[PDB]
Amino acid sequence: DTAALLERIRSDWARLNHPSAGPMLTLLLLERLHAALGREIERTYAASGLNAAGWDLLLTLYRSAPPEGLRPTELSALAAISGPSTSNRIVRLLEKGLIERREDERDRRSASIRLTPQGRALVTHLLPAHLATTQRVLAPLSAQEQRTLEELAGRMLAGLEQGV
Amino acid sequence: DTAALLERIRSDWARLNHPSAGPMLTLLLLERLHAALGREIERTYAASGLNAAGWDLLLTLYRSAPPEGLRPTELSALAAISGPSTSNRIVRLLEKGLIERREDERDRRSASIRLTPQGRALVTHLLPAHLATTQRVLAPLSAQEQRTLEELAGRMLAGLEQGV
Ligand SMILES: O=c1[nH]c(=O)c2[nH]c(=O)[nH]c2[nH]1
Ligand SMILES: O=c1[nH]c(=O)c2[nH]c(=O)[nH]c2[nH]1
Ligand SMILES: [Cl-]
Ligand SMILES: [Cl-]
Repeated sequence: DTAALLERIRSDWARLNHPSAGPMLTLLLLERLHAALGREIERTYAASGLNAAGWDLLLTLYRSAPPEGLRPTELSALAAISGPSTSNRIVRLLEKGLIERREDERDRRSASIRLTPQGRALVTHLLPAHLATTQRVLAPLSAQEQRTLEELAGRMLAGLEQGV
Repeated sequence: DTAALLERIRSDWARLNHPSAGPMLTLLLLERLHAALGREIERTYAASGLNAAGWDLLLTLYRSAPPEGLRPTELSALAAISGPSTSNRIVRLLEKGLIERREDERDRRSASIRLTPQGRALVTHLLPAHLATTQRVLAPLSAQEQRTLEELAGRMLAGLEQGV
């Protein structure tokens, strides 16, 4: 695609006025930014048989798990992606031998999840290209445009993170 | 969730330095912003039996279809969402009687898609609450923070929209 047709869509909206179209354009862009980021990011881990939910989970453990693991609760909390893509992510990666349980359904209610030796090797091997992609993708803004986006994104998510 | 644990994740990353964590935080936020927006937006159309792919398609036609329809090509191009969620969106909404074909596989290669009378009624009825949500969700930034986000988002998507 181009952003050649942003002006088409802006005027399409404008025909709906029998009071500006920036909100609907802004979200359009974000949707599309999201998709685009998706494609760019999956380049790192696709060769390796993972969807994004899988990778995200692994990487959460890598950066944020103490040695005994995270409960899926606090996993949820520290991960990037928590939707319905995350339905079968745990049970999938258990199959793959990338994560393990720690105390199944015995003495302590629900179990805690950590990286297996191969899980860890994977992430470490991908990590550099993952940060590469992460850096590259943001490279078209200057830093501090990067930090200003950081702020604004934060701020909206903030205002959203309270329920009706 | 809170953005209470942004600082946890920032320090988790920082432990990976045996050169800042803003890029990975920024994308984290966007993922999460995306999910959050998703939940907020679906409030308009869920009662009405539509996923987001369905709604997005309908709304594209509503704002951007000429009276004879869009070819799925230029549909793709003007819509917000083009991923694998869009796999069975057309064929679903055809079932539902919300969109129609115009000349099937006769004289002119591929067919063109438009809103049915009920399709249109739906959108018109939802539209106000859809723009409401669109406005509300952005309300925590001032305008011109809204336009600065518009720019930055545009700019990144731009830099991304060229292939390797
Ligand atoms: O992800 C989105 N879905 C939509 O249906 C929509 N509509 C809109 O104006 N912006 C967006 N963004
Ligand atoms: O959507 C994302 N997925 C990730 O796996 C990831 N990793 C990251 O640092 N930011 C993001 N964003
Ligand atoms: Cl739209
Ligand atoms: Cl991450």
